[PDB]
Amino acid sequence: DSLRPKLSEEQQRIIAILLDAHHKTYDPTYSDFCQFRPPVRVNDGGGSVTLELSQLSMLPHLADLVSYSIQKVIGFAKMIPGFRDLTSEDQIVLLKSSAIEVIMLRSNESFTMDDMSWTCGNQDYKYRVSDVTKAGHSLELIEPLIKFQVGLKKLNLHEEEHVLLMAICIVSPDRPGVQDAALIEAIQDRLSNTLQTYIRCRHPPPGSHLLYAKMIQKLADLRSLNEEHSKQYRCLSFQPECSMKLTPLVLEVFG
Ligand SMILES: C=C1/C(=C\C=C2/CCC[C@@]3(C)[C@H]2CC[C@@H]3[C@]2(C)C[C@@H](CC(C)(C)O)CO2)C[C@@H](O)[C@H](C)[C@@H]1O
Repeated sequence: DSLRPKLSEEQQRIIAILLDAHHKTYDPTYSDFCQFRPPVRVNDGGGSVTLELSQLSMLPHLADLVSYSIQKVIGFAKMIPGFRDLTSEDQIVLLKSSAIEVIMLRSNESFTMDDMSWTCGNQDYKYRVSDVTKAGHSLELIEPLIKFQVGLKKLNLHEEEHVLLMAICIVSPDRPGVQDAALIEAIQDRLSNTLQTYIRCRHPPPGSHLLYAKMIQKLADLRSLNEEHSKQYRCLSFQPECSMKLTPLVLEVFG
């Protein structure tokens, strides 16, 4: 019974623009990673919080990785159709509130269920839950983060759906501090309608079944991950000399 309206010329353009934006801001070879401060993995088989906080051995590298990724997300956001129609103030509120969520989403591309790691090259740039531990985070973040990565993998999103989801995540009218919620909602609705239309006319069954609702649930999951990351970052920040292991951009976004 369900009607399948064709994607409009505008919706086709929105998709092409977002794919282009992603291809310009996500290097699938991870070739810049050697420029970051090097990863260091202390011996921590026991998962000692005292040792993890004393050394924060993976923090400089992972902070550089996250900081780089925030820069890329800023570039991607600026190409979202309608984003530049927002005031600078609203653009910045949206970027700061969504950055960690878009990082977790976009990282799904390097995540692999082969061994449950983010595989970004040789051994040095293969990231596991134990690396997150070594950057001062705990199971309350790691467990739901891995569950999220696998759940998102198993949706088998088309790249079109993946880039639309990132855009929808960023252009959210319910973020604290937004001024023009109605304009943000209009931009988001244009994206959401594109996604709903795309799924209904371009995604074959049975993977298409209730797919939009599943994607919306992943956005809710990301809000929870954001809250948990924030709580843990706050405590990480209490570690003397932590700021030198971060970056000015990371300090601003999470502090
Ligand atoms: C960040 C990305 C990539 C991987 C993401 C990972 C692997 C390492 C640990 C990360 C960065 C995780 C996503 C979230 C997770 C995190 C929980 C955030 C960091 C939080 C911080 C220490 C800054 O508070 C520590 O580890 C590689 C690649 O997919 C992209 C460059 C993507 O943007």
